[PDB]
Amino acid sequence: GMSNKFLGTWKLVSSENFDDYMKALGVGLATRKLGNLAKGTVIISKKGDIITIRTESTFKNTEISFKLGQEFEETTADNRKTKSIVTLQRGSLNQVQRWDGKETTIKRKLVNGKMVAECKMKGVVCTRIYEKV
Repeated sequence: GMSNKFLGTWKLVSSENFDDYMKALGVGLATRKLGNLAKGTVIISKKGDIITIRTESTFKNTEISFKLGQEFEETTADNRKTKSIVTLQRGSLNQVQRWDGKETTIKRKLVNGKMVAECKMKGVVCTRIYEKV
């Protein structure tokens, strides 16, 4: 199952190439501007076999709840209506979102106490690093 080490509140401490990632996703000018300032907190929790990932910012709060390997509908912060699945692969918590024949992945791994989120769309790679607080 998902390591309990993922559970808790995570503070963004580092972000590379998030703007290009949003642009590759088709995010508009205004949401990019707000997104690059947002510096969100991510809260991962579980109730039974339902995992919840909540992202909080002064701009926008969103959350998803899911069971591993079971596809679910998601309306993303940037208003994509996606089909999403979260899987577990070698201890990495891996999310895929599909919409309009496109796909993006968000991979979350633990690295010396930090949570590292690698987000890929086409050939664009965003890395966001979080510390547990």
